[PDB]
Amino acid sequence: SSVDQKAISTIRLLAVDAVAAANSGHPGAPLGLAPAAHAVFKKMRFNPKDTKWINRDRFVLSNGHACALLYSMLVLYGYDLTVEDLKKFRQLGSKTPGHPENTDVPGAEVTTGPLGQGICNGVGIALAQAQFAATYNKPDFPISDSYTYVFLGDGCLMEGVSSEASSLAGHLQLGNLIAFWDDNKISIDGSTEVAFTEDVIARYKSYGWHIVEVSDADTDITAIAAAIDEAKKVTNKPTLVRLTTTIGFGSLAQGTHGVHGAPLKADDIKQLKTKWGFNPEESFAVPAEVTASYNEHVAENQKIQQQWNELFAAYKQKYPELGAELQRRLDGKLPENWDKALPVYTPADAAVATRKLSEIVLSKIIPEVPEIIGGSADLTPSNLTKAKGTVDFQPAATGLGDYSGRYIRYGVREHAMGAIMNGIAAFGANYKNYGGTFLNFVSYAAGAVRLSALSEFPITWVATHDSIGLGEDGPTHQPIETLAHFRATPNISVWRPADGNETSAAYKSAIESTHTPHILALTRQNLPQLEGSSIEKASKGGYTLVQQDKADIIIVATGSEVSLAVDALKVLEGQGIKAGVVSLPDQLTFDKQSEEYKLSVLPDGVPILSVEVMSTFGWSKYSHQQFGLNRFGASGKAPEIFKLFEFTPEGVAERAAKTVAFYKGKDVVSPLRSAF
Amino acid sequence: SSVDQKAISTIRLLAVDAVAAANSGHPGAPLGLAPAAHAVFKKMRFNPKDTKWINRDRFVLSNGHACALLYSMLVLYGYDLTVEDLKKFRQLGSKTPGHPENTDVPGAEVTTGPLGQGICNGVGIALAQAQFAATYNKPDFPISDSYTYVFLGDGCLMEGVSSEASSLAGHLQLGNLIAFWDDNKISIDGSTEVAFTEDVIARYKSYGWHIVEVSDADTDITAIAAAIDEAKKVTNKPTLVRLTTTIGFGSLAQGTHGVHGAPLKADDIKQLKTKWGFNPEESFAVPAEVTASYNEHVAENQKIQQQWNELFAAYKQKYPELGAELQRRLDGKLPENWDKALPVYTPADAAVATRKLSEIVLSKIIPEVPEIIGGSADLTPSNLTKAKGTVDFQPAATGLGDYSGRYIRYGVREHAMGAIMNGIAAFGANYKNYGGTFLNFVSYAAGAVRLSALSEFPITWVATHDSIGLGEDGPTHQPIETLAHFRATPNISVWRPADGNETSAAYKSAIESTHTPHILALTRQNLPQLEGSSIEKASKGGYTLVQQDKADIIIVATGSEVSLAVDALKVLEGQGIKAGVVSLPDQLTFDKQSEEYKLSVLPDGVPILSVEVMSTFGWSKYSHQQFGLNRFGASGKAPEIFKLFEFTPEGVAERAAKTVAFYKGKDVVSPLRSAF
Ligand SMILES: Cc1ncc(C[n+]2csc(CCOP(=O)(O)OP(=O)(O)O)c2C)c(N)n1
Ligand SMILES: Cc1ncc(C[n+]2csc(CCOP(=O)(O)OP(=O)(O)O)c2C)c(N)n1
Ligand SMILES: [Ca+2]
Ligand SMILES: [Ca+2]
Repeated sequence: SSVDQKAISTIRLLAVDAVAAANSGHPGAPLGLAPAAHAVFKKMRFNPKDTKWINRDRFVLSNGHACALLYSMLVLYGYDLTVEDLKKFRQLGSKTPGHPENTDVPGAEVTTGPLGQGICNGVGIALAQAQFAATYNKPDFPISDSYTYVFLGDGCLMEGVSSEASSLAGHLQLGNLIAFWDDNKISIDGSTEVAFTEDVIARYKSYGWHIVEVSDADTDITAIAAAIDEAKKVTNKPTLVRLTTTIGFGSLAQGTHGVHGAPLKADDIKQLKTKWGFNPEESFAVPAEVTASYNEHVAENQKIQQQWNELFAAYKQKYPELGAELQRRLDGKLPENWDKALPVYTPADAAVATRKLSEIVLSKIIPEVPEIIGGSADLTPSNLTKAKGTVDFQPAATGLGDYSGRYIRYGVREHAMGAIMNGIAAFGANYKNYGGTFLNFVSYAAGAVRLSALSEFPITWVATHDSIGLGEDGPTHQPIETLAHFRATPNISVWRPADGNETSAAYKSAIESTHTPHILALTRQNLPQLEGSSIEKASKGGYTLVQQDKADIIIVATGSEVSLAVDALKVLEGQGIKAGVVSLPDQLTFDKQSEEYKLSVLPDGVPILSVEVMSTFGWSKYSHQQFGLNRFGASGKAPEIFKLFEFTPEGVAERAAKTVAFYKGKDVVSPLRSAF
Repeated sequence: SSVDQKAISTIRLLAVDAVAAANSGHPGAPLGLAPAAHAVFKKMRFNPKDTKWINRDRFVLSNGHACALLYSMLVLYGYDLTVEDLKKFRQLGSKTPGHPENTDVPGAEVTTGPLGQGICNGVGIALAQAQFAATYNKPDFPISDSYTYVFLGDGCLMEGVSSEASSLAGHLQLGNLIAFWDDNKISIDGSTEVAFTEDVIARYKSYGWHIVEVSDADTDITAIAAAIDEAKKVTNKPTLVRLTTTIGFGSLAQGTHGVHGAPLKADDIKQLKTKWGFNPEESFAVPAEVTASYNEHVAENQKIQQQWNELFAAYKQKYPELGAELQRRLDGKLPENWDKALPVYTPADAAVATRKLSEIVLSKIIPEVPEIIGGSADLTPSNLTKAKGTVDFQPAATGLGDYSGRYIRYGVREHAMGAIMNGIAAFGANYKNYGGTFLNFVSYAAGAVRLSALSEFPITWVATHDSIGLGEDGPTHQPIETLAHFRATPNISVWRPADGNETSAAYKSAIESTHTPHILALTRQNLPQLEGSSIEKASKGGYTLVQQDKADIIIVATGSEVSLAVDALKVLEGQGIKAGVVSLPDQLTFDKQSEEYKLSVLPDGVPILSVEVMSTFGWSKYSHQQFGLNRFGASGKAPEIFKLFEFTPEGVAERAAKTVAFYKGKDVVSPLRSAF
């Protein structure tokens, strides 16, 4: 019956009432975690009226099904979310969707719900904060000193992605990361004894985390606050706080799987209210004393931000160049004319693999754009992702790098790399971050990649060894389905550049992006510089490489197959067939061009054949016939594999000639046309 | 200079010479692991002339890049792989591909190369062995008593999938699993100090594994053998053997990342040979004393198998029913007329969600087909994957199940579930095993799913909550790209049944499969029983549901959209448009039908519109126009989401009418036609 106790009851009952109104959602974890949420938010620095303050503490709800809890906190603190929004929990079009979405929910830093992601996002927010602080802080100028608080449950701890990120976070000594495990011994299938009997705490010690255990987290907010204070004293380890809770605390059904994921019974809600001093006839109650208490904390936080703004002004006076850089980044702007650093090629230049062209781009743009950081999942000398002369992001205590470093050694951890990249993007400050692996193993990170798209984060995958062109490693390494998968996902730019100019256009798009993740599919093998390519034309996503006003056929291709199409054009000329060539380095960018531009590239009245050594899925958007690879690859020298599958100038020409013959006497309209 | 030492040198030099001949591949781990490989194979029971002996010990090379080591062992032991095959390492069409493939390589139990998979496959082989032994062994009849030996490296230990499987294997007390960590402190990016500093051994203890450490695994084969003996005494824990090795042992470049993944220099190979007593001018040497020693072990193993065959004959006399069941399973045959247990429905029956129809199928077929086992990734009460009256697969010591159980509690571990299923299939004995999750989270397991397809394993995903039809959980849970991804992968049957009869056909296909993995996309929401459906017709993958000889349009649909198409047909009739309906429950099965059958379903001369509330990718194989969902979903009541996106009878009818109008005056041929 203190104000703190009343606040905790208010949180619990708002969450339960939201689930009740929707007749859908998850009351168990909100009931169990309300004390911890109250305690953590009271320690956090944040401004509900400025969700982007760069020195705010960040909170991540990794157990995203518990979002009625998050929404209740945001409402109580006066974010741009109200009780009326809570009444619309899980209703079409509301600001309170069934799992939190950063695009829709003020105060949701990331999109969670798919288990394991949020803790990894928290690792990335903390990684970014450490890099940012190392870049900008000066004596008497703690520009960045914020913490990252993460709630997670048993499901997050079972998902392998969280193990990857936790191993890495311990290695990186990320002392401003404080995670809280909802140790409630229940998941959907019942007791954790049925599937999850590991010693979690011993595992986290093995990663180099600090541990604090709170044995009565249903009530002991003093101990939760003390655990935070303890964690802040351990500056060289991330901390895991074990919150031993009862799922559904207070419910008649507390401590059971039934309270995880379905609305409580009406009589249960009544007894909750009466036990805690609330009116069982009232829903969505917000006692004004709770509002007052929370408003006091907001007002204090706003005074902290006000002082930070003055610190920043003084920083700009003392450190004019760093201050201007920081201001530009907080405004969301890249350096003026940064793109003049992009390499440009001519057809007289030598053939180069697009992985090597990518290395060259990075080596030119990293010195010009400080907000670029990135790494590789143990493939640095293969993906070619590190610029010479940069230092790795490591704790200085290791001697292996510094937090001011710009290159991240992710280890063999693609999925966590993907989710950490999302967290780096979520930090803000214009970070443009990237992660390298082989294209076929981007698939290990599909859970996170999809969330990059849904969350609208401008992350970049440097995805080398894109096809059978990699050769001898064979079919376990050779993508077939991978581009189709990601192209079929909304809001993913999938660049497959053919040459030096196209590779620079791909990076221009990836770095300028503010709302769209990028995958750059890059070759092991050398490709020629194309006659007709440029950054300008490739920036349109698709363009006419070879214009033929009397074309019998247009060949549309990507990447390594554009040069193949150009060679096929010459074979076809000897057969009396005139071809044009279209290069389609990014289907999403192309799709976003005007209808008239797109029709200038893929006109009516001419058959169009696509060529790409991967799945034919998607290609009918742009072509009448498709020459692709819809079977697994082979282990051998790459030129021999191309010959086996007839991806040769003669093989393409044969299929082009068959396409011309198939449409003889038919009326052909652009693949871009549709009935609706 | 003992025969054992000569054998180890022979293995090392065969592997190095294979890499040298290919001028491609990985010599480092083979050099470091040859002592351990020698020691392990000397302890293993196997018949090179009968790779399918059901009581063999299994070996898995999880660090599949080290396959020159595996191939050398198989050659030396007289599997159907020769020195001439080793000379063709990594060459197109050879039996020695750059990573091991179970379909191509005699003695390769699984396909490895993508890191982390093999250890999880080993967990599944061991899980299957325990279940099999619990089912069949009797006093004096140890029908199954075999071990599972796995080699893995640092990369496997960094991949989250291995953490998932190792947590689960420890929980399951899988004492016949013995894994060996190649602790060589090197990965591609250099020292493990840069990214992988966790206390691996402490982590494995936290999972409940037993540990043996071999501090000089470059030479101490006595200690490696003793570690195996020790592991066999610990019957209630899987064991991790830490093999401290030097990568590239013996090379001038030993202990460096450069020896991981590129051929050795010719002068290095010369000094290796002279140091070990071999002729530096000779490649692919096989000393006859090594062959003799290995042949002695093979002969002993063959006598063990001979005795096992007599044990099996005596078992059939004493336990005639179990013996006949075991024989049938070893012959690869399902029970005669098992499919008479499949439920059959009529259009007079009530509407049912396909997840519930799936539960009903499983409840009928599990009692009839003992080789069906399966589980869920913490979604048992949502996926509806457990048959009432079955017991969980657990060690009896827990009180929670028994190894004779048939239902696996995977926990929140989709990726490991996928790779464990591959291992269960790889065990053999006709296991037909399944794993449940929400369709959108099958994507977490993409690495393993792709390997199910490449490995030709008949595993089944019970993938419920397939679309926006799930409603309130919202876009983080609602598949868009997922079916396109898996349909674009070679050799995946992706069933999306519309009703009770189609769900039974999907299971008939999944259980009869011997070479093709299945994904069953199942609904949360109720669907009507269709007029015109049957197991017989749905077994063709695609069929004419509503035949209209004067059709103006055919609507092709799957799953929940078939009923929508039927309702749209009625709207269209009021607009003067006659439609037919095709149901396409599995595109792969359909594609495999005769050309004439397929054309009877998708004829020339009529526009075809597809309807499926997911990506339109792939659908142009079967339709002229596509009505799909190419954006993320929404959080709300499912009927309201369908209305928002116009997946209504009127919305489908409008697009069908526009399709008819678009093709007025045009000649239309089947989407099945192509130019080549
Ligand atoms: C990757 C992924 N797999 C499966 C699910 C389905 N799901 C949601 S919550 C949940 C389990 C909840 O377990 P826990 O994290 O312990 O939550 P608590 O029940 O204690 O609230 C599951 C399996 C999911 N959301 N994400
Ligand atoms: C999922 C996946 N990601 C990345 C790779 C690329 N790759 C192959 S071997 C290897 C690293 C080798 O490290 P380790 O397992 O320690 O092998 P060792 O160098 O000691 O032989 C990597 C990253 C892969 N094969 N699979
Ligand atoms: Ca829990
Ligand atoms: Ca290693």
